[PDB]
Formats: sequence, C-alpha cells, structure tokens
Amino acid sequence: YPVFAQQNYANPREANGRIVCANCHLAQKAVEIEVPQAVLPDTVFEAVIELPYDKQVKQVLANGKKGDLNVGMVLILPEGFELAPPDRVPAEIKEKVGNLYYQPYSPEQKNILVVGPVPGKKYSEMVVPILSPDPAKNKNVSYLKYPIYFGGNRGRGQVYPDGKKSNFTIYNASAAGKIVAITALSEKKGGFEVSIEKANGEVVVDKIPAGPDLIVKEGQTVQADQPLTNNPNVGGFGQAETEIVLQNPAR
Ligand code: HEC
Repeated sequence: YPVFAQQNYANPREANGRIVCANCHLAQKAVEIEVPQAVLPDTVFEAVIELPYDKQVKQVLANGKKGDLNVGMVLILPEGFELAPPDRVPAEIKEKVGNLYYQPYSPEQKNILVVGPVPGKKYSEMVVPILSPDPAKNKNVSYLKYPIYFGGNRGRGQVYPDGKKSNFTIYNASAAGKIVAITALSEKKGGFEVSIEKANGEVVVDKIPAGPDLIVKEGQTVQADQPLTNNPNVGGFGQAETEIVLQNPAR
C-alpha cells in the first residue's frame, strides 16, 4: 500500500530512478501519465494517469479467495506544485476526479501525492487536479522545464514490510529431494504441506498458504529453490515520467 512506502521510505524515489513500490510489487506492468506541456503560474491543471490491466482476470485476496484488483499510486511533482484546493477546482474537473482523496506523502512533502487503495474497475484511469506555483511569489521556483515522476500499481504485493511473503507469490522448495507427501494445510483455509525427503533421509515440510496452485506432485523429485507453485500474481507496478514547463505570463 502507499502507506507502506510512506512509513518505510522518506523518499519514494531512489537514486537510479526506481520508485519504492517496486521493492514489493515485483511484476512490471506499464503505466502512463499526461499533463499539459506548459502551464501558467498559480493555475489549476490536470494530470491524467493510466493504470491499465485485464479487468476480467481475478487476483488472490488476503482471505485466500479470488476477487477484484485495487489500484494506487505515488506522484512526484516539483517543489512548489501541490494538490489543487477544492475551492480552486472547477466543478467540471471535480467531476472528472471523482470520489478520490489525494493525500500528501507526508505533511512536509505536499508536492508528492498518493491515492489508494481504490477499485481498479473504477479507477484504472484517474485525474489529479494540480495547482502550479508562482515564481513572482516563490523564489524556489523558476520559469523552466520541470520533471514529473509517476508510479502506479494494481493488485496485491508479493512481500510485506517485515520481509515475509504474501499468499500472492511463488513458493519454492526449501531443499532438494523427493516429494513423499502433499496434504491440505488445513480443513478448509486452502494451503498445502509439501513433504520433501532429502538424500540423507531427513524429511522437510514446506508450508504453502491458500492462493497459489501446485505445479508439483507426489513422487516427483525437486531441486532446491524449485517452484512448487504457479505465480498467482496478475497485477503489476509501472513507472512513467513526463515534463511540464512553468510559463512566464509576460506582457
Ligand atoms: C512492501 C513493503 C510494499 C511497499 C513498499 C508497497 N506495497 Fe503495496 N502492497 C504490499 C502488499 C504485501 C500488499 C498486500 C496487502 C494484503 O492485502 O495482504 C499491498 C497492497 C497494495 C494495494 C492493494 C491492491 C489490491 O488490494 O488489489 C495497492 C493499491 C498498493 N499496495 C499500492 C502500492 C503503491 C502505489 C506503493 C508505492 C507508493 C506500494 N503499494 C508500496 C506491499 C507493499
């Protein structure tokens, strides 16, 4: 979730340009962002973001069942740019934005906005109302070309803040050997227990939560780290970058 980034990373963008969501949302799926090529000072403009995905394909939910995907994003604007206050957003634009609550990455970073989780079936396309700064009022800003960075995600992550895998990723064999047993991890709650007999004779048990499907069978020999399941992840994270020129009024 965006909050996972907010709580563990002061800067959502790394030196090489990678956005932190990518540290847990391991699959890449393209996104798009569009803004006017230029904007006048103290003016409200729109950033249109696209987080496309196949709305017919379901994901594994935290409860182990299948369900719809949700989306979220982080938008890094130049210092001086901020979410446009409601009083400055035209009714026509509020209509396009919809029932969304854009929040600052932190109270001290009003130029970085996040949103989500929100339903992907409704928000695979989102509109963000932005208020441009004013050089004649702000010294830290000039009339030049500024970059805008965007990270958009759809679907649950593969790893949690504590480093533990979610039920929405691939599970692998902890050791090499022959699968001597595969049984339910519980009397309905999904999941499996895969017993692997090592060469020395020791039998290790790999626990797999409900969600992923097995691609192995009893009697089958497996090697260390070999996938025991499919990759249930049908979502993905993507990044895009654009630019906008703060235009001088000039007259
Ligand atoms: C690892 C510490 C994570 C970081 C950094 C980010 N996300 Fe994440 N996200 C992660 C997990 C393990 C989960 C699943 C939670 C669960 O239900 O078990 C999520 C989930 C989301 C969601 C919801 C998706 C859905 O329900 O279909 C969204 C929209 C999402 N995450 C967005 C998101 C963004 C935009 C991030 C960067 C700003 C981000 N996440 C970072 C793990 C982690």
